[PDB]
Amino acid sequence: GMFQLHERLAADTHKLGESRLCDVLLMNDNTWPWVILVPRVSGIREIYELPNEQQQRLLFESSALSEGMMELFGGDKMNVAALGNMVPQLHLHHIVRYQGDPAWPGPVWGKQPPVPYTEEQQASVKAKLQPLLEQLA
Amino acid sequence: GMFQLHERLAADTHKLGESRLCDVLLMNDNTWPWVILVPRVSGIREIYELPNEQQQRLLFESSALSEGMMELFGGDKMNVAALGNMVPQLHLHHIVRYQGDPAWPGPVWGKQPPVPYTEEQQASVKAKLQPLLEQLA
Ligand SMILES: [Ca+2]
Ligand SMILES: [Ca+2]
Ligand SMILES: [Ca+2]
Repeated sequence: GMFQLHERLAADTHKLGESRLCDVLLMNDNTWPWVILVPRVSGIREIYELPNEQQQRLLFESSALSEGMMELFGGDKMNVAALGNMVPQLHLHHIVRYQGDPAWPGPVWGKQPPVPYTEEQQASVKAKLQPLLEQLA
Repeated sequence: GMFQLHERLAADTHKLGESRLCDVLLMNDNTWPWVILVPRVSGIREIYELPNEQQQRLLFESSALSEGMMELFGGDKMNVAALGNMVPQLHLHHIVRYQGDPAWPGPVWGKQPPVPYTEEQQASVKAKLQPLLEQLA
């Protein structure tokens, strides 16, 4: 069917760009570098519900994004997850972690309130990510 | 090099068996149905560090495991993640969620100390998972 980004994902993110398969979204919490891939395929709840070739494309994009974010943000560890307990539209979290970050070594989700990006922080991180995003096209 | 299961993973789990690529581990917490895939390749921290063909095999196994667990445990939603902030050996979590389960709708990690399976509970869940384990060969 006709893919439409879920309203909660739209509300919680800024759009960074588009890969071949996915919308590339910045989670609007500047506490951690946090990018979401949303495959533009209607009605998908789980990775396994994608056709095999689209699973493999998502993997290619996710692995390329993760490795690139690690270098770009000088991270200590990646966290990658598909959760979706309250948003049924499949989306894949990519979060750069640091031994010095506020949640370490636990998970980030629900640790503390989000801090929205300022205009200049949003533009800076979008710009920083464009080379990597172009790799995903 | 010579793969060796990380001591913390060994301590926290019961080994169900092996897939083509991985150790298939039961997380030793009966609070949620939770199985961990550990690729049997030394020195890997992140999915993207595997050779592409092992990344694709891990994906296949993860998707087969997840879809199978959903039907076997009558789940509402899967949660799949590679975190590894404490344990550097790549391992991929697969947790069956139900509406209203413990910690719902948040993620499970760090929300309760584990409750070990008793001998009899371990035998039950092992028997329940055996067909699906075999599908990962
Ligand atoms: Ca938005
Ligand atoms: Ca292919
Ligand atoms: Ca063990």
